[PDB]
Amino acid sequence: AIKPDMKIKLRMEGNVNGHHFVIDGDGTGKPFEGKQSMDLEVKEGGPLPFAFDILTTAFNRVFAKYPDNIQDYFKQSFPKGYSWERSLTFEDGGICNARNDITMEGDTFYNKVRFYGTNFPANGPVMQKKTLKWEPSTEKMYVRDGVLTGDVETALLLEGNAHYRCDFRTTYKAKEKGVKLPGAHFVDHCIEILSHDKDYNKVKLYEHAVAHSGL
Repeated sequence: AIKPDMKIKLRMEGNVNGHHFVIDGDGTGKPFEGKQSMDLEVKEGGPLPFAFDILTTAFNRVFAKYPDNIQDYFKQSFPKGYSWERSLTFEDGGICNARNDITMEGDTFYNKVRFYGTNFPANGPVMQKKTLKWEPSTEKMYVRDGVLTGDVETALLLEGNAHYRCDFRTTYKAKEKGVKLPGAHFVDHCIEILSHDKDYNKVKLYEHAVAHSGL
């Protein structure tokens, strides 16, 4: 069902601290290598009055290198596809809820992303655009009450030698009942903005992910 080379199409609608936006994306990826890259364009609501870095994890764990000895819930979820819901809890009270419904049509993944942020202090690094990047992290994958859950404790690097900490919890659901849940495992991941324009209206985003058993 999943080819070595797949295309990505995206539309995100969202609101952060009452600021509405629409962002489209177009990319490609190698699902078996665990690599994806995409071109994002802000279509409505630009220039965004907050840190683009808070959105970038919302922009598909199908693009993760799974070893033979871990059940790949994401590749086995196609062709019908899967959804996730995610909460982002920042150390200064900032909260985001994001969701993605992922479908496949031929060689293309379609992504319907919704992203809601609130409670970002006006004086903080998100609304003042002081963020520099996400630090690489390990996602803890396990089952909670019959649902595949993933946790991440990570941080944004800020200007001036500081980190801004964020906890992610993500729930994953296949559309097909019957897709067996995997055992617990880890996903190492790195996400980078490769290029941007002045106000992050156009952004090239890269993500690489590798699943492992912690050895």
